[PDB]
Amino acid sequence: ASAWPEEKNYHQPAILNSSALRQIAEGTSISEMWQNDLQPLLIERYPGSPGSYAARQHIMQRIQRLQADWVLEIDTFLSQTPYGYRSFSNIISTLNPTAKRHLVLACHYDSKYFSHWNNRVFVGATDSAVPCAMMLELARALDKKLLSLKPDLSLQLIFFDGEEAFLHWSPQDSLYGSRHLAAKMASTPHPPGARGTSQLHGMDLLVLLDLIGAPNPTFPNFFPNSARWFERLQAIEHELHELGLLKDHSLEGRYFQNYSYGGVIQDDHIPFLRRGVPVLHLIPSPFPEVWHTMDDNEENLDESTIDNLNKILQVFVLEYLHL
Ligand SMILES: CCCOc1ccc([C@H]2CNC(=O)N2c2ccc3nc[nH]c3c2)cc1
Ligand SMILES: [Zn+2]
Repeated sequence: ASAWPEEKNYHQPAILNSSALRQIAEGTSISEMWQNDLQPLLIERYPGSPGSYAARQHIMQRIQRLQADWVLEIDTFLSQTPYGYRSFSNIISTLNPTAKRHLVLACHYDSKYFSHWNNRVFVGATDSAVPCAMMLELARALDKKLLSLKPDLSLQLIFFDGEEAFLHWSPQDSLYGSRHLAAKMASTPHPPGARGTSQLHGMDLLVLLDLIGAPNPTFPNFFPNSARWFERLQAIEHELHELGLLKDHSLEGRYFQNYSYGGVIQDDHIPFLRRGVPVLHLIPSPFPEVWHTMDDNEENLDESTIDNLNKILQVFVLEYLHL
């Protein structure tokens, strides 16, 4: 008779009021993040290397520094890769982890393995230090409000290893992080003791971010069972714009677009979604014109965009959590 799983089909947004946003637009400050959240991620960081680890620590410190009561839990494993077994580790960052329901956020901190062509390295700027670093200034910004969390539903933050693939994408050499977890998180009952429900059973919603940081992104509305949460993201945008809180932004050149399209882009939402969770996959289509090049660097980013895309995702969740 598990009622409380049923609670994400229908759950509505706590829509904020005119000058509620007008703070959130000033609670969030991009540069800090860009100096402090971001640039310590812009190093090679494929798995088994030191740039992993280093990426792993800098993420956690910036989830420990916070007043909110995060519990950071690690998921280390070994998993045959085309270079033989190796050691992976998802980050997790749940508020209130016996809370039955979690809005989830997500994004692979690893980064593809690219030969130092022309002596140059691949750091993953759009792909995806921006999502991770987007997923820190949330926390920080919403520190002040998340502290009130100490409708059984909070937040949680994940960070994936080996989304990418060492050599050639495939179902045995891609999304190593997700695949392993989404496994587990279907086997780890939840809350602790629940005899017919698994943590997934509480995963309200998998907002995935990925390939973020370049101008003029284009986010399709991939799914029918998460439109109403896609739409939510357009709306917020619509008016934020018409109030004056965005930066180099035009109605025509909006980000989300309620134009469903061709088809699927498989990413780390998948193993969960191939198990029956709502995703809110936030992946532009077209990708950036740099996607997997030694030009995915920091320059080829756009401040004004992520700043704008920063504001939207913090608002969305607030409304969501009802805070
Ligand atoms: C303009 C760039 C378009 O190129 C594409 C790149 C990736 C994909 C998707 C679609 N199916 C996949 O498996 N893709 C893929 C490949 C590698 C990735 N690394 C991170 N995300 C990836 C997605 C499609 C077009
Ligand atoms: Zn990639």
